[PDB]
Amino acid sequence: MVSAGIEAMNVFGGTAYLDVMELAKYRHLDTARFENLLMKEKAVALPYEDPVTFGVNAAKPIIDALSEAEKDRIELLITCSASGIDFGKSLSTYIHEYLGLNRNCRLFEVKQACYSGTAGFQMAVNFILSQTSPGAKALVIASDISRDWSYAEPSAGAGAVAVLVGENPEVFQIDPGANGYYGYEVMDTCRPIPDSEAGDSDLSLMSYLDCCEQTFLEYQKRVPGANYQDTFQYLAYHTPFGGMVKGAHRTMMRKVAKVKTSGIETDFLTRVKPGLNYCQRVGNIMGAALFLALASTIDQGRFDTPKRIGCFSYGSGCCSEFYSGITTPQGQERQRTFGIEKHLDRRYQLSMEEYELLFKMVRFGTRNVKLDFEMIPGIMQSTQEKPRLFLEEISEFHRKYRWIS
Amino acid sequence: MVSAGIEAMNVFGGTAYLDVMELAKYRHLDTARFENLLMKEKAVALPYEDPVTFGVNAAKPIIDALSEAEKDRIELLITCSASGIDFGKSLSTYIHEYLGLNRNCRLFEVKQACYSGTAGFQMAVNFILSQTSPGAKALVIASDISWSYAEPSAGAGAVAVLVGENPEVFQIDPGANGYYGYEVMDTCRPIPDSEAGDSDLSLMSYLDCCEQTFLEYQKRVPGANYQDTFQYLAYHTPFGGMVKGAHRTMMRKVAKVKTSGIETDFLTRVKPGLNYCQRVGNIMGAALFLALASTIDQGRFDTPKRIGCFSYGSGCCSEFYSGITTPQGQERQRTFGIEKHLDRRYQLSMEEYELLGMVRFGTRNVKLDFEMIPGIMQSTQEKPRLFLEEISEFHRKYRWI
Repeated sequence: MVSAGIEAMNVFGGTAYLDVMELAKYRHLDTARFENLLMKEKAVALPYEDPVTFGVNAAKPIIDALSEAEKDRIELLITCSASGIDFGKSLSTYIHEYLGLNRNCRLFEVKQACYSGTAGFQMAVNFILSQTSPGAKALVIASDISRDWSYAEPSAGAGAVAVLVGENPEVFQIDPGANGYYGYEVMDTCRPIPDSEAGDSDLSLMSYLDCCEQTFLEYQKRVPGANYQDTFQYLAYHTPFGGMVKGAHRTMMRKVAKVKTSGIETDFLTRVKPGLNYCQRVGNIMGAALFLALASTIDQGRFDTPKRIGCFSYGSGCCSEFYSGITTPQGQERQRTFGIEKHLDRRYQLSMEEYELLFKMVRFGTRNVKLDFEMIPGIMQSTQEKPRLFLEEISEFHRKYRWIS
Repeated sequence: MVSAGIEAMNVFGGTAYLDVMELAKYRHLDTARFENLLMKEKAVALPYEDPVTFGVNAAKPIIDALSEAEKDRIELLITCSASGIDFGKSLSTYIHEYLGLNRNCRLFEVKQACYSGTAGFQMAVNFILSQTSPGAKALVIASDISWSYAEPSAGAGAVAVLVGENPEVFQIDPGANGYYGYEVMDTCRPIPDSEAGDSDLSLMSYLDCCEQTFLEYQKRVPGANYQDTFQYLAYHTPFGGMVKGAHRTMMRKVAKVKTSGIETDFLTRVKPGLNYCQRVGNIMGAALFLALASTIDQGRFDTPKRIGCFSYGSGCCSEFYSGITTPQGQERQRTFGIEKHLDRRYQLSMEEYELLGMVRFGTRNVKLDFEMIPGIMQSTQEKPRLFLEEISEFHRKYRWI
């Protein structure tokens, strides 16, 4: 009865960020409202980045750490996004090429707003559990770029998280069948126009919270004895902003309760706040948000002994899922190697003049364009860690990328 | 330890169709070039139809035939398309709602050009083989809607596939799977409501894939032989003529044959599966499933037979896989009356067709006119069908008629 889940995972939260407290000042936000979001930085995608670049840059460090043998066992590549490049051609075609994966691989894209990431990972888990290809691995990459409204801008991020799924899952071993999924059609938020978003913030909030409770109810119906306090040493949630998550943890704890106010903040600090650390520095990364909170929990939390982590996923539209897995001290050590924090520390800080120039070329249907890596001369020269991918040009709709450092 | 595959499957090849013999006639085409297409009819999507409507109408006869307890076991809904209506919101949200599925369900959309359908099927199969939800089923719905030699094959359609632990219709050979992909710009949909592509490059990749996928399958299934392991073959069928040429190209490489061997083999193993595609047109992610449906209905299953399936999607990714169909599976398929459904579709005149209408991607407010072609609202089907009545602030609203 084979084990399944995460062998390795890595975050790319942009090559550039904005200080979102400075942004609030510039935009004149109500102090209390802005501070209640609980956000500090957002990644900002540049004209020569796209979801392929963002995805390759997240997965590259995983792939570089693997042997040849291991790399050739990746046989499922799934890109989860709401930032598609084509109605038909998936991001996974380009990601596969520039990662140098084996041609013996299924490649496709999965879509369901912010739930995409989980949909991907669940399907990759069932591939491993199915033993249709003994020894094989899957790579799931959630990659999204952003494109009531005044208060959204400080959380509107860009990011990607790449997750390698396999038969030796030290980072996050799933509890198999321990899943409460739940969905129904609601028009809370959508992307009906290319390069554009729409939605009803009060509705999204209600549906998120309704799904947070139903998903757990469903999990419990499948996992007798499941106790929202006792079973899980940490909790990770889909994090569109920190304040949303703090609100929902409070709601859940009162619903499965007999606790005090101070018991609720206590539980927040122990089990939840570790997961919000990276989320606060990247923004809402949509499909990849829960993965980012999960990575955050694993890097920032305490793993002296194995811990069970409870995960809640939500996407607009809507679908959701609660599931759980165990993280070992060894998995925590492996994640340390990627240096996610260190990477986030090295991004280039935009000024408000730089950022206002972008917040107002590479539109979704672009047929030909050549890009200039000097459109902000600092950035490229600024940081030069390892090779990163950038969009160099589109000709006849074909996108061509290049390695730089 | 558990069996897996198709328990039931159904096709919705449109409300209306165009006789493509007449179109070629009326458009003065070179008749050798047109004829080698091997197309007879195509489905034509009306303005009040979209991929939701196509998907629900494909799936609704399956759901009707299920018991309520069976229906409540559908815990995965995958919609497969390149005709998406939103960058984030899957087609599955709306199809879930109008089929009345249980809310204890995962739902999402999958994309990889004409391979989307196979990708979604294979993930559904792995759901079953994982036994992460013993007794669960999935529903996989491929639904798409589309050098004036392209016009006669530009169809619209959907095929719904119920996947489960009791698969009489198509039981998969577990792990008998040869997948193969790489980046190539053969065809794409880079603008909403548009296709671009390179005809030659597409033909080449499709043939490259047909060869590579089979080799991988044989790597995994020792003793597998293109001629004897498979009693029928189904292929991604944008149009009949390319499947005939593909089949011929493969046998040419791999087959010991006498002079009419390739013809005989085409008539025997491939032609059945072409029957429905020639009446519907290229339906992209659903083409292969339509060729499989056609094979099961039109083929001979007095004993269990193995069907090999070849899937291609531009861009590209591809897979060759196989499974068994039983006599009982054919009978269950026959209860859906697919050919009869195709036979009852509304035939458009040439001028009715010429009204070229459409709801563009990204429409925010529109109200549809069901009287745009009045004959169609006249003319009964056996079942209530789903149509698009209105978009309000991007929210699509549907109606049964």
